[PDB]
Amino acid sequence: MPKHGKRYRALLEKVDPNKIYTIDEAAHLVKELATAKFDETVEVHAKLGIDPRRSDQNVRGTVSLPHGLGKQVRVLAIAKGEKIKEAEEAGADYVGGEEIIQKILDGWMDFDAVVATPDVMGAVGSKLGRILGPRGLLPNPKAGTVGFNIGEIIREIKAGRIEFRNDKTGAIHAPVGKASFPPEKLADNIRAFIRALEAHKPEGAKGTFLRSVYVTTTLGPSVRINPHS
RNA sequence: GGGAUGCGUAGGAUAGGUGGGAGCCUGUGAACCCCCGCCUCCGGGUGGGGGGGAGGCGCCGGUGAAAUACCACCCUUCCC
Ligand SMILES: OC[C@H]1O[C@@](CO)(O[C@H]2O[C@H](CO)[C@@H](O)[C@H](O)[C@H]2O)[C@@H](O)[C@@H]1O
Repeated sequence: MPKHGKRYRALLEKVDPNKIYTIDEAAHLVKELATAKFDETVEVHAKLGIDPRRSDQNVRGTVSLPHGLGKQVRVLAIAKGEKIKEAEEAGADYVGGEEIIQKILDGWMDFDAVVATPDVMGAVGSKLGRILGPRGLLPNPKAGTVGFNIGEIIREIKAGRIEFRNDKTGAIHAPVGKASFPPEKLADNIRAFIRALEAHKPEGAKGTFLRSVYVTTTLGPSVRINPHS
């Protein structure tokens, strides 16, 4: 009946809204802000000094988190020839060709990432572009999700190679681990995401790039942080 | 500083963006009834209050370009 439940209201008292925390402080506090009945994902949020309306100020990139995402990633790989066996033995959850394209086309969605070899991307683009596109699941050499080293790509994605892309309002968000992680490992992951983010600052972007940065848990409150700590 | 606002069509119906998400809320009072302010696309929405006394919400499915609880950073148009 209030705006929040007693669980959440108990967490809110544990943060200081006026304080900008160091990354090390946030990394250590995060265990206290995670009281859901599952292992909560830790998230980093940044309000960016860009104009999201212009293409040359988009922020899009990937980063390999030093200590991963802390969760299984079901990877569907679309390949042909010897690469099918490569994808299989590299541990992709699903490996198919023409027929798996068909299956996705009819609304099968039970996977977390899609990767593909180049020599199948023609078909994947035309047929699946419409259905994976507006969900960001379409494989693409930009995101490291397309290549003939399909084995290596599957292992990199299982190891928590994330993509990040600002939203139309000028904010950006990413998962960076689990609240059960050791704090130093969380800190490593946070700093790595911030590092990758800053490396994608647009040349013509005006003013401070990271206008604000926050760390939070899946169902908990947030703490504002100093990205340069 | 504080508080509102977000509805083509289809779809429970009022779906602003993205990210997180498989759980969330509830005798620390669910459903439901009633009163008031605000907002309204006139469907309802939202905030508070008076009662009530045990169940709600999400997920899956379905519709859809997008799916919904809960949580985070934001944006639009406004008010005190
Ligand atoms: O998106 C697939 C993956 O995400 C989860 C939550 O982590 O489900 C989310 O995405 C679904 C696909 O649209 C939504 O329907 C669902 O409501 C949302 O939580 C997982 O359940 C799923 O494996």
